[PDB]
Amino acid sequence: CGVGFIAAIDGKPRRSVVEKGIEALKAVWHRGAVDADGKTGDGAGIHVAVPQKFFKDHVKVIGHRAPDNKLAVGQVFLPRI
Amino acid sequence: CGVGFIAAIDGKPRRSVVEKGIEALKAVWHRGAVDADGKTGDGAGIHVAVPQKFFKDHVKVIGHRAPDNKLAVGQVFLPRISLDAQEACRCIVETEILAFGYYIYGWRQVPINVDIIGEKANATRPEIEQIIVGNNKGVSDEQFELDLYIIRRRIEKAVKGEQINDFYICSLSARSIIYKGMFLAEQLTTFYPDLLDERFESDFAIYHQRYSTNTFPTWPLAQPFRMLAHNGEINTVKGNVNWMKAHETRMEHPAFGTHMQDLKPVIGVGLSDSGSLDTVFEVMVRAGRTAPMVKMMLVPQALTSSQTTPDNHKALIQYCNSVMEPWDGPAALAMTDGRWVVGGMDRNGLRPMRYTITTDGLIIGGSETGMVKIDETQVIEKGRLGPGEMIAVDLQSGKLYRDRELKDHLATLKPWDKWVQNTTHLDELVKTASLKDMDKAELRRRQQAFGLTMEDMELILHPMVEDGKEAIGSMGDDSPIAVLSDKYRGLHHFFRQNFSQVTNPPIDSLRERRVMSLKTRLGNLGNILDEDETQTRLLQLESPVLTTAEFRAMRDYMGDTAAEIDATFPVDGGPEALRDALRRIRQETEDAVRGGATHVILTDEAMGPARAAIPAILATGAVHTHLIRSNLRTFTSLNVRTAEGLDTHYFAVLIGVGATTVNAYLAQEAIAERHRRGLFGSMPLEKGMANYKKAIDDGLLKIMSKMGISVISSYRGGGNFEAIGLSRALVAEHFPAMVSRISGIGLNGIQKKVLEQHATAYNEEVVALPVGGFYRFRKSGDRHGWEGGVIHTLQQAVTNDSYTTFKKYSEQVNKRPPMQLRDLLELRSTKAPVPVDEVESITAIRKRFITPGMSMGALSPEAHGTLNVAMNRIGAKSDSGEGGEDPARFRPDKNGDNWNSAIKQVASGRFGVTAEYLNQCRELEIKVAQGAKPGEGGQLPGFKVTEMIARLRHSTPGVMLISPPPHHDIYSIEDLAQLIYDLKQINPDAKVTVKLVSRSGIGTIAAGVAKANADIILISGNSGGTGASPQTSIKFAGLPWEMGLSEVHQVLTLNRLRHRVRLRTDGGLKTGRDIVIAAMLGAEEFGIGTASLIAMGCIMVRQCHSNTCPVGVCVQDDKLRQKFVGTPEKVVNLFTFLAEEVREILAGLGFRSLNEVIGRTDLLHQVSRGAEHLDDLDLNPRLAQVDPGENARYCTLQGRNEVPDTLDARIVADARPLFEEGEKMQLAYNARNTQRAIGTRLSSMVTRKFGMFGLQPGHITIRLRGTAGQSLGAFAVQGIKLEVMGDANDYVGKGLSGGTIVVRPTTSSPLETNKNTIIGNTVLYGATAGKLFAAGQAGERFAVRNSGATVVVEGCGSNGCEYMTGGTAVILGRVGDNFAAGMTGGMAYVYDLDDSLPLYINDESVIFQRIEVGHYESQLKHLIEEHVTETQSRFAAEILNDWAREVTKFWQVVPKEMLNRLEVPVHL
Ligand SMILES: Cc1cc2nc3c(=O)[nH]c(=O)nc-3n(C[C@H](O)[C@H](O)[C@H](O)COP(=O)(O)O)c2cc1C
Ligand code: F3S
Repeated sequence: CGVGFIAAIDGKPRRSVVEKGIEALKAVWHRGAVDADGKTGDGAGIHVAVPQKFFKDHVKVIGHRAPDNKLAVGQVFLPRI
Repeated sequence: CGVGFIAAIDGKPRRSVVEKGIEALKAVWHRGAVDADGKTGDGAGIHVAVPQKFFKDHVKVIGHRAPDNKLAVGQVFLPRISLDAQEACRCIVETEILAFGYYIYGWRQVPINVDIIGEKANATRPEIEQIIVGNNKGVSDEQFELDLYIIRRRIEKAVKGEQINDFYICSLSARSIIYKGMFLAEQLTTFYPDLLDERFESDFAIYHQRYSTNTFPTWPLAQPFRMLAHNGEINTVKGNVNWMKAHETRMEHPAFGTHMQDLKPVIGVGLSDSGSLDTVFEVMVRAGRTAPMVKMMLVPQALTSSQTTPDNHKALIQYCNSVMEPWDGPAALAMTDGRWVVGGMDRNGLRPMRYTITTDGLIIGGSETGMVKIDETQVIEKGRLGPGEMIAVDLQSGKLYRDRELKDHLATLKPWDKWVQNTTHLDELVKTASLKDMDKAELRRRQQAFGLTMEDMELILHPMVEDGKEAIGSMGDDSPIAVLSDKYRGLHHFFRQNFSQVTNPPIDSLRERRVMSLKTRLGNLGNILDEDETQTRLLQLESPVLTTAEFRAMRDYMGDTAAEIDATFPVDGGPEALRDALRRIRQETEDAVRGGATHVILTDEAMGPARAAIPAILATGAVHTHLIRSNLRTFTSLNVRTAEGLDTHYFAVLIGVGATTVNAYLAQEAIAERHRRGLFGSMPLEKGMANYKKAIDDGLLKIMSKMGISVISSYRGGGNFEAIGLSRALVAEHFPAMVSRISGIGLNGIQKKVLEQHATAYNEEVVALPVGGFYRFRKSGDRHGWEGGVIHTLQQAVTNDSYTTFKKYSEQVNKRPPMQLRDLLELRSTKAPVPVDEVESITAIRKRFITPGMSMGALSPEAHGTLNVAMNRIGAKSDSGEGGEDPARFRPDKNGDNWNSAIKQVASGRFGVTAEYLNQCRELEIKVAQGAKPGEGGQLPGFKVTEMIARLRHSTPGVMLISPPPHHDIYSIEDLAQLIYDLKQINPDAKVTVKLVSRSGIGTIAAGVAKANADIILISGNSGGTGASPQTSIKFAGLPWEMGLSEVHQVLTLNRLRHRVRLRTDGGLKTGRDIVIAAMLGAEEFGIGTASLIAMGCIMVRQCHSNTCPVGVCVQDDKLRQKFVGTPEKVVNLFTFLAEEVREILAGLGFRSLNEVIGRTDLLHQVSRGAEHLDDLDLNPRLAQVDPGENARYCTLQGRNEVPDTLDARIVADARPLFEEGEKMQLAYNARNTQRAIGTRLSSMVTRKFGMFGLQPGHITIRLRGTAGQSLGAFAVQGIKLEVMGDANDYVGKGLSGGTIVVRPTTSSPLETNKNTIIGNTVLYGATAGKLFAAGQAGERFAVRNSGATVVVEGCGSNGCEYMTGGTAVILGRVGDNFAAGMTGGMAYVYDLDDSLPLYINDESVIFQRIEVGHYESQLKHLIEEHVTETQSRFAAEILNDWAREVTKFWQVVPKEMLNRLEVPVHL
């Protein structure tokens, strides 16, 4: 249980912000309820900006020519059974 | 799986009815799917009347005073995981019931016992509660029932308004109650203990035990429903749902009133077909009609133009067909109103039903006969339910109506001869109208505009007008898929035809043409809940295809009431001419239909040098879906005129989209143009057009029957096709509900391609059409897979054993541009390479490949033996084919080359099945469908069958043999499980593998056949070869094997079953890279297929269907066979090189064994051509990987699966002296319907010990008391005798070989011998030799596919002796309909009594005459004498004593082929 946020005052993206976010999420195990199964949890989440370089590399490997302006990514949860 | 119903004729409620119902439900577990857990079931349910006394005592002990009128009880399933949602549901139902005035008495929690629930079911078990309502308004019962129905619909709508999940009102009424659940059938009375009180009395009881097609349960999907209990499935469910959405807009009846406007969405969502059928049934019943009327309206009888049905019945059937489209499919319906109880069958009568009348005024019916216990001294009469028949019980008056009595009762309500008299058939209208044009330049120009070839056009257009038969191909297709092409391809090259494999059977067309109709109607739509002579005033056409003169006749009949819309777009427009063209045509047709035009006509005569014609498919699709989504379709009809339609598939896809009458105006013009130049000989234009129309109609009927539909009106607009190569958005907007698992070209691609084609057409002065390279190879374009240089290089590399040449070959193969999906998949590993000696050995990989079966009737015995010897030597498993095999190959030769086959096939014809043949094998095979033709089966021309084949299949020489398409013993998955049981019984060592065909929706069938104890699934592609098959089924049927393989793998690892069976693919396998990709996708074994053929002498001449192969692999002549040049070492070298290339690839990847790669998808990637600009085929639906779990992706337990034991073991444990001395033996037992396949194992034992004809007849004999089970005495080798006292179930005598079966009613029973059904359906399916003596009637398709057996039966059913080939069948009494349909050889006798036989028998290839020669008289005399000596039947003795008088009544049925081949002259 808890929230948290990390921001760059100047405004230049970097790996340190995401790394510190993961590090912070790695140390909130004592507030939340403890399960004896050692597997189940309550649900967690992280929220960051879109790494355009990764997706541009992906679509380039697919075959398309990466467009010069910003891309968009949409995450969906569909049925599985 | 099974239905059943008990009812009391007098109408007095009692407890014995529920007692018998539960006693019946205790005895069904031997049919349904068993689970290794033991607590999980598929689904069970019971339906009884309401115990008023129980609920009255309940409300009394609660504190209220009981009323005098009836008391309604309603059962509900509420959510369980939550509690607040329960409160919302309670307040919803309460605020909706109290809105009418009825006073609530209270709720009640149903006491249950959860412990007998499995694990997967207890996870999703909802709360079960009951509500008690009283009728304090003092209203009649009918208003009470109608008000409760309205309440239920309103409650369902309201709770759907809040999106609450898992809320289901099982049944809310005051006449009946329903107890259904996901438990087994044996624990029902221990799940709901309320059913054990002596107060639950009723007068009727229905029960159902369903069969699952997956593992996950869902309680609201349990049978029975509120008014129905269906057994089987329904083919035409989509078309019927669409037509119901069409009828929804103009249906009214004063019985409901204002609340009518509330009941618009009559068919919900998420229900199976049975649920939709049930809700429409209930709607049509509540309006006022009785139960038999609506049953006749929903699934009518086949209207045949014969003299069997009276005239009033014919008018009634015509009215029923006119008011509403049918619901075709296998159905054994048992429905109940509050007053009637009806039990009936579907049109074809696939799934059986049998009933029994007691002396206690009690009727008991169901699927099997030995369900409930009844002493033999109380039965009065036993019967059955044939095609379309029914049986009714009237509970108010309390009477029993059989088929004809109920039909006469129904034919006396309204003047049915005065209503349908007001229709007209557009035949005389044409005769009196027609009695009252283009040059070659524009003809060639407008043919080139659509890209028609010239030779490949006359390759298929000429054989229609010349004879009246569609073209016949000779080899599987290798052309690229539609989207992967580069030239022009019409839309009809994209839509692939559907078909049914296992769930339901196809319908044979060349033998059952009397049940399939083609009438089309113009002006029948309207209010369905009304009943007046105004609805039946319409036009009735005999076929949806229309010529030119007939189209003009229909038009100037309609005159001004119609409208005309052009179907062209300006070529000079921008990149969005097609889009706004479609928008314009939709707006115009909507405005026109609003204006009052009741007939829309689509035409493209406006094509010229500046306007391009839209492909008709998209146009009619958009218009039809628009009229549907605007509530207008029931107003008008849709008519199309095309300038492209040439083949049957085009008309098929055009009608399936939703048009009513298709018109082809350019094809007839071209036929006339070719006629006026004198190419037909002396045939006038009239005979030519007649032959053309006949061929088109027959092709359409074949396309319809390919999936099991008997009526065209239920196929229009159903859209039974899959679009491979189209964008999901387009096919979802401008088309009905269809699937496209991968994307494809949209509006841009089609526009660009058609514009380029039009530019090529009208910019240049054309002279002649291109020669075309679609079917046969050419040099213009459309590159194929097999080319000359490729074949030459492969033959060189195999005959020289040079690995470098073989590598050059493989490089030449995998160099061509992308032609199949697997070309677009590039495989990339991540780890480091491994030296090549480190991967597994070569033998361990060569033992994985197999050679698929190819019928002996197709290829010469030389090549067959060559393949056998090669596969046996290399250490792999070969195949046999559908032609059986020659016995002389069942012994190892002197050189050490075993000429045997490692896998035997059980085709649909049983052309070589035998007890001596089923045990000389390793793993059996069941053929459901082949890759080339899904619903036709192997076809052999007339002259290919020499005397060798005629002795292998016992068939008559020089007669065309076509295998019956549907497996006459597989009408549902249950029968397939039963057949697998028999095949595992007869061979105690072999496995059983099913052969499937890749298509959409194969996942559920895969789950089913995995549950059905199968061991190896064989997914086949669409590019598989053939021996002889039509071109239409080759070109546009099936799907690539990769799609189906991945789909089966995912759906099979999702239900936690992949670790139990092996997956094996084939179809278009040439290199090693394809083998590696198939192994990555989920395969474990591989079938090489046709490659070996070309490495053995095949050079792709494509003339196998003519008996003139140059090299001589497919020929049954002496000369051409002598040119065979195949060598057994070639195949060995080929397999060795394949294995070596696979080794090289695997060592390059960085892996050590195929067992480390199966089921991996992180090794593939998609690459496509961006410069081609086609909409990128998103193959992510395929590469998707399911989580493995704890079981390995490829793992497979050792040894075959396990199967329960029958009585046979307890027989051989007793007959131990027989297997050591060979002594005569006689045993006795009691037989229950739980036992299955009595005697197959003992037959296997006596076969392995003595063969087939080693023992004298009657060596070991068994007597049975009671009712045997399915397949009594299957494959009884000569030496076994079985005598049963009682009744047999069905499939009796299947595969009999030399044995002897005898059935006789017990001496205590007072039944009459020749007025009762004693054996079920499809008796003696595929027998070979032996005898069968019965005393009683028989079921449908009696003695089908018989060759050599002798049978004597008192009566028969419909379609008796269908496709018989040899033997003798004596029948005493009435025969069914269509008797002796497709008979080839043998001889039959029939004891007629009223000369009514000519009105029943089919006189295509048989003739009926009288007996004149003393020889046949003596033969029949001896047969009947032996029969009466065997079964002690009094009726046969009464016949024999009056021999001199009764000899003249007998008719003799003789084929038209033995007129000159018989040793005895049949005619004086
Ligand atoms: C000439 C020929 C005859 C065939 N006969 C049969 C047959 O009788 N039964 C069957 O199940 N499959 C038959 N097949 C199909 C093969 O068993 C196999 O499924 C198919 O050829 C594999 O696809 P492929 O063309 O890429 O080799 C035949 C194929 C050919 C080419
Ligand atoms: S095309 Fe067919 S007829 Fe023989 S030579 Fe090849 S298998």
